[PDB]
Amino acid sequence: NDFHRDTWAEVDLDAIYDNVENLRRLLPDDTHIMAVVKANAYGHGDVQVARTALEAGASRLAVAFLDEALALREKGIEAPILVLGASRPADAALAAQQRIALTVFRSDWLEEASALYSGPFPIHFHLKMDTGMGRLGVKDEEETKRIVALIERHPHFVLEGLYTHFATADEVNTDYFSYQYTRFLHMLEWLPSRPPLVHCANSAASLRFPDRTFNMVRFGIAMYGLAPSPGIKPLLPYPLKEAFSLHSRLVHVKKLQPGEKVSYGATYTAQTEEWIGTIPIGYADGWLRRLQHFHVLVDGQKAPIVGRICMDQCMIRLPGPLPVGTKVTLIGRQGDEVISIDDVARHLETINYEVPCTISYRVPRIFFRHKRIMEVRNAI
Amino acid sequence: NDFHRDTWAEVDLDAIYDNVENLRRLLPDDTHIMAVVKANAYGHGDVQVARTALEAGASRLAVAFLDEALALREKGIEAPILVLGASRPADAALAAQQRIALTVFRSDWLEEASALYSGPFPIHFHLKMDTGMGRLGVKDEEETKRIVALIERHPHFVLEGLYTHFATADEVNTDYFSYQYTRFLHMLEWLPSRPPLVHCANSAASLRFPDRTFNMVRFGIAMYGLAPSPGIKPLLPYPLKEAFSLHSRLVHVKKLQPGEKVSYGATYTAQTEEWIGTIPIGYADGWLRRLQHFHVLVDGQKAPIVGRICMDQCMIRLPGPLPVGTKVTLIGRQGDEVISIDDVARHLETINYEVPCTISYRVPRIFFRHKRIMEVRNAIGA
Repeated sequence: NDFHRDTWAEVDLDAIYDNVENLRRLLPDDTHIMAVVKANAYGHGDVQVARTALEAGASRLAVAFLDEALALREKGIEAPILVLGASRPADAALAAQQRIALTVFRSDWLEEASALYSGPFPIHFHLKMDTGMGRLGVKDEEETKRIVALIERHPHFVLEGLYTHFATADEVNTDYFSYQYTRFLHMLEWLPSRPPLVHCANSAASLRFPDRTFNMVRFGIAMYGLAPSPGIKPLLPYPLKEAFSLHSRLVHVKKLQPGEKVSYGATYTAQTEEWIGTIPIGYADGWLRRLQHFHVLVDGQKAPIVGRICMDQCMIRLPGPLPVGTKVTLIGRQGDEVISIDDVARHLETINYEVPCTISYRVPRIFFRHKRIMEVRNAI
Repeated sequence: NDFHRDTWAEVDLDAIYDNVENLRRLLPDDTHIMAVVKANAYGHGDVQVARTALEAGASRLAVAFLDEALALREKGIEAPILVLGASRPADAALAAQQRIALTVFRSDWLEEASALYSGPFPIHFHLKMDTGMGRLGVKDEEETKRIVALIERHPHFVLEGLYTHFATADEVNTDYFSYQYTRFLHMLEWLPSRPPLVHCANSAASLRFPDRTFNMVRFGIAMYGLAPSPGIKPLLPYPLKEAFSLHSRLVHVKKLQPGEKVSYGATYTAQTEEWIGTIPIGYADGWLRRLQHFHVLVDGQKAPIVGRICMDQCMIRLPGPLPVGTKVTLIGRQGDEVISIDDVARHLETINYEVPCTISYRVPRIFFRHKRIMEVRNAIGA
């Protein structure tokens, strides 16, 4: 595809391939990698990342809810897909026909799915167990047994796996982590027979403790080259390559005189003879209003966003009079300088996870693999 | 169309018809309404709002950049569309074939476009004037006259319009509004002749000074029923009807015992026996992490979000054991209680404009017209 505005994101699939193949090296031959590709693969592109990760050593994929999995299937992915979240009992027949595995955590769910679905496809279920996260999961013994029993009893229901999720695996202090690991090991005994896929680890516990991950790792944020926390960074076994960058170009350049105002509410006043540039990105692109005092890169230099950020545009104070068409990097490298996603997150007072997720549908993704432009994805 | 997670946004298109029709009543009949549906009609659905607005009295449409205008053509809109922002000179040809008017503000763009285009279709240009916003637009007489000449010389370039935009039209104090209006009046005398469409007003300027709008208004945020700012809410001529609401359903319910922790970084700890509900909506849905100390409505009552927000789900403290499948309203009414976009905006410390825009592609839109469902639009749909 192609696009008709000079704002785009670039996704480096070679960086995603290396982050996966290095864990494939660091893990046991027995142990599968489930690449987590929810939320349009954290804002990087679901198909493009799912494909790259399966080439690199992942055998399975994971999504957040059923529409994200049906979308991967429609685009030609035929690899296994687990929905990590919840679904409707009434949609278990769709999941089955499309070979999507479902998370289960409540007995009344199954009771209901059983009435509604008679066959002929099998449906593979993963039992989530709540250890100390408080989000989804079974917590008591007789609720586990009732699920196992409702699955055992139905001809087309299969328990392929079971799992938990750690609240504090990114935290230096492993004390809630070892409470959750112990609680899990104990809950695994409520089950007759240990199922074929037992998994517990997100990117953090799988790069910190790769042996105490059983036979499947779910690998998320670190695939994208982003650390789980600041605290976990000098504890990780290999370097992560960063996959996402964001670029734009100057579309107007003007010399402002003193006392001249810029943007909504006229909250910026020019004090000297300043060159101001307009770039075609704003908050509907996910470049949120709170980035008003932040530095982008223009011609190797940091340059401040001056005045309020608009829906589709914002302004920067230029080093001097640059030509229209000059590339501005908002996330990425411009020679000598770098802005990382971690930098953007610092200013928005979030975690890195939130940032590529918020760069919207409006922003094209240009994909690079084997150091060459592979593909353009423009959503509108 | 269909969706398979119990999180959806509803857009009431009757509200959008009323907000636009009320403006057609308010404005002089010789003054046209340009409805601006940029950013997927401010997160509400571009072609659905565009079709409704053109029914209530709008005649033109405005968008931010060319892909948004071309996407409206593909979905069957034949009305005039103006691209308010910048475009590539190379694309002048496509814009002209698809009858999209363009904003122009620099002569080097036109120098470059004369060279790449030579009919047969006309390209309608709207010259942008910077009178005090500092974004796009001419600021000089030599450059205004150069653009006009380069337009006059090519047989296929047409100046259909002329505009400016206000930085503080939504402030109670009109002092900067007045400098900018007076500066537009002076800047208009730099042109040999007046083109057919002179426009300046946004929602705030047109709701406040209907008589000072010349012959076209560019109506945005007030179409969706959101006030331009809270300062001018008492100054507004007719009531505005909010079109957007956001909803979810409980997918998990459980009681905690005293001392158990909830979510990432295990921030929250229950202190009595409490019922915790999980909803399938998180920050990749635009329900951003900073809303962690906010609340949602469950069964007519306010209930807090408990712990950190996750990518695709968050937890809330419930009043007691509620059923799984209970509707939760994040933005909208439940009984006597209401949560508005201005509430969310205040907690997020932003303007209301930024909130529907950030509710992402992931969240389905269900459209209502004549109090019944008209269509579902799931962007990651089949």
